[PDB]
Amino acid sequence: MKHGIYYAYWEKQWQADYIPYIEKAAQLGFDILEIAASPLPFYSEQQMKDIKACAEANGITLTCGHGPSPDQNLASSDPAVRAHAKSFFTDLLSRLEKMDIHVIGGGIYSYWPVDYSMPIDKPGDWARSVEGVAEMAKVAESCGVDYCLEVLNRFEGYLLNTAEEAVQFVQEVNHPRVKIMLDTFHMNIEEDSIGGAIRRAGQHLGHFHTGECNRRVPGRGRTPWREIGEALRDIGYTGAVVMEPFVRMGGQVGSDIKIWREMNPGADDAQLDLDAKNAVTFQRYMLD
Amino acid sequence: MKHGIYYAYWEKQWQADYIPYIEKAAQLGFDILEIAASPLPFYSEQQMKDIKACAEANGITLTCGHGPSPDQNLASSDPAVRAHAKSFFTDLLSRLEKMDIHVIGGGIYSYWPVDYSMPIDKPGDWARSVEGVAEMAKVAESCGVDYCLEVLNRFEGYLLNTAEEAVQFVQEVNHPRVKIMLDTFHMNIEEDSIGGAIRRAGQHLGHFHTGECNRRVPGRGRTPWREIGEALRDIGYTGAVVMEPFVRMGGQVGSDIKIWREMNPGADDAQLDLDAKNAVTFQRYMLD
Ligand SMILES: [Mn+2]
Ligand SMILES: [Mn+2]
Repeated sequence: MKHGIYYAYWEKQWQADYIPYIEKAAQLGFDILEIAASPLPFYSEQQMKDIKACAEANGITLTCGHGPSPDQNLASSDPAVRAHAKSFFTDLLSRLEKMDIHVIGGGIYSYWPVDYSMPIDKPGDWARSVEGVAEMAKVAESCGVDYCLEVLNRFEGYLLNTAEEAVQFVQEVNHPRVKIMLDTFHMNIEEDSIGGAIRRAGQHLGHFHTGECNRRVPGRGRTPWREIGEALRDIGYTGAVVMEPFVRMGGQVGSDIKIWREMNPGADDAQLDLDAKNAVTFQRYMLD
Repeated sequence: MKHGIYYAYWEKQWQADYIPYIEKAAQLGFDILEIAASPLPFYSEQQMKDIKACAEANGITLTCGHGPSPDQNLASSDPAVRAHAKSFFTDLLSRLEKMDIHVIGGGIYSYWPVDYSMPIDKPGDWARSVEGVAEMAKVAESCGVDYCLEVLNRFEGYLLNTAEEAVQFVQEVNHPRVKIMLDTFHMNIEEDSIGGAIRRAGQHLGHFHTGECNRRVPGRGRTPWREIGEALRDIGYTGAVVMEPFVRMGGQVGSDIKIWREMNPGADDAQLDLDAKNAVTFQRYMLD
């Protein structure tokens, strides 16, 4: 396995130039830096080659996370949205190829954050989501990207909340590029069993997020790390393990992640960096 | 400790005729039925006497849960709302006294389910909330009612997410009727330590909700029951332990709780009964 970290660990806003964070992951000992997809549609052809070059220069592979906008909801009962959602993802995946990224994961069968001020039709949206993700699988294949559907706690998604639901979903999609993505934070809320969830996913497992129950760095929480590493080894998982910690109050990040308390009472960015350095040292040692 | 179940386990709305559930809780071995507050402002004087007499005839103790509407937000920056909230809780506490109910618990320092569309002002709402709760504490004292502030995960509340926060809040209030209420579902997300959260609440712990990580009945998940029974006994907790399992989709319970799958596929109410009877047997065994 390769071990990574989401960039938003350092940001207070959902937006940054990624090159500084590629360098930062290298100095702190990561193999992967995971980036958000939102700026990629607005990159120059040269801008994509800038980032691909710097990534390769540092020995770091890039992964991609994305929480779709409401305008990007492949499940929507509005035809015009489903058509645009397909527009966005088709263009996104080709730019992922140009940047030489082979993994995209998130609520990319729905939209994040969900708006529950609306009536929910899960069977209707489910069917539409499967059809639309099936179409996007063809594109993902042509660009060489694994299209990993993230299982989410009930407060952030409604279609895929358990690994069991994810299996039935990707089986109906029925395309090798559509894989399951699991997240220890989301798993900690919905799953009957953590090791059991990982084993249900099995060969369908294409991506893995790590984090503690309250989203601290791995090792500062009650996440069953020993059980997790046993289950990933049982299913021969060789993919990426990307820690997605959120410990900083304030900004749209602190507000979209619902951080309403300081998680590290007055600590400099040098404390966070060592916190990450220590966390990925612990992660490798628990899961490898 | 006395052991209870929330009525809404069997019900899809935040209210119902409670008298059959009094009798059902008795039949299934429970000491307590917890009931929703929403219909009680509309009960006749004879109704209140009838349900008090029914609970006594069945050896059932009644507790009350409430998630306040936006018009009952004691932290509100609108003085008209704060005033209606205080009128609402004053009248409710009197009706609880008429019904021989001595516990109210929930997000009764805020409103539930918090819409996060508005900009959240935590330092300001906190200060407003403490003031309103301290004023309700005096009403609580006169009606013989413990006012228990439920600590909630970030997705459902923002003022009180950890027991450490609840301690600071209730010490600011400084009134023995304003107590902390913990819940295994919400602790499972936010707390660094389950046992450490309980020991931290300590003498301030006034009410306790149980439920598995995904809100199954106790014993059908990963809740650290042994660690919880140890910490409750270490701190000398002698209040109620009320399980609040949510296993069915639909109505406003499904919607406020975000129940997006049927937890026990095709389970009749006789099955949910057996599950509750087995769960409270387990709960007494683990916690007493
Ligand atoms: Mn994630
Ligand atoms: Mn509760």
